[PDB]
Amino acid sequence: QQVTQLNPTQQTTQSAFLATTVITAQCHAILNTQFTPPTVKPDWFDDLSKKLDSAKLVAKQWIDDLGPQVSASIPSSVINFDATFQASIDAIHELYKADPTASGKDNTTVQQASQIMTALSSQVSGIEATVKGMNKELSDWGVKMQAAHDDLVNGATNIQKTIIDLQTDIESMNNAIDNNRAAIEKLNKDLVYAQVAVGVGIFMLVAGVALTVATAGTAAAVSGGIAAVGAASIGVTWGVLQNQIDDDYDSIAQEQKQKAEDQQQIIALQGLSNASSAVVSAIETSTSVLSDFETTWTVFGNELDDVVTKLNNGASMQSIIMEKVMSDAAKNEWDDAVELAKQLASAKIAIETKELAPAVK
Repeated sequence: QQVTQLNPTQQTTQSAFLATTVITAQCHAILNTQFTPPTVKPDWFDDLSKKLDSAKLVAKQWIDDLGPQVSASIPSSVINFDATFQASIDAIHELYKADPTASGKDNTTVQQASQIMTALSSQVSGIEATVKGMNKELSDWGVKMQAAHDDLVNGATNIQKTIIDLQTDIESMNNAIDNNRAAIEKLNKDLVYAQVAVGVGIFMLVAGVALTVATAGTAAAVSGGIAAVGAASIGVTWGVLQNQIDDDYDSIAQEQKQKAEDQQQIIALQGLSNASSAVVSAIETSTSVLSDFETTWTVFGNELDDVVTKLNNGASMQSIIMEKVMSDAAKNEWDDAVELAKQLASAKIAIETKELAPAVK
């Protein structure tokens, strides 16, 4: 008993699409990261806030501009190829039916089949180049995000050096943050690499997580951001997220209550870069699965080129009809991949946002 596994083309399409969806979710988590000055605003506050603003700026470039383009391009590459693929395979099968044993470069059936496959391979190479280009746009955006993340991390680290006597409290806080980062990363990565069709009902849960007693918008408050993508068929819930933050942060909540509120804020400052560390991780996953998706097209084009080479070397149409790219199994797999791509392209991704706080005990 296993839910029918995704075929290879379905798999790379869905994983690449979902990974880019995780980037979007983590960009929303950056937008839900916040902190409020203490009653007496320290001299470092404005410049650190500027670094958070810079990370938010880059996050919005993805949400508003690049993200919708990259995410749509993945299923569209499959969908928009279908018409010429169907017409080409149908034309080859008619050529074969009319003369199944036709062979030789001088044979008109061979010449027409070869031209059909050559044109199809050219189209595949164009799609391959589009996917490669989308990975480049992602990479260039990721360089900007990484720079904003690094400066926010460095800025918080520098402020944390300046308040002596809190270095043990800071290490405790950071250990809890690291544990929570890994748990949320796993929720998202398990979805990206799911081997079952995700279907229509994709959603993202985005939260600010209180890292101080002071709640969002009150003096000296800090909220880190987290986000998780889910789907109705496969699962993350608000209760899962709450239970995870309670497990990772419960002791830290008790430690923070022992400190003055301005100190609590300083102890929590690495939390400002939680969400951007999650984005950086999501970029790494997306780059890898987008390369896998590019490879799907490279392999496809090489299979088409191999049939052209065989025809050029005198193979009969009957010999070609037995090649994998010409098989009914391959055609049904392609049809299933088109159906899944249409589902992903039409999916309306719901977003739910909440401000959470770890439970004390």
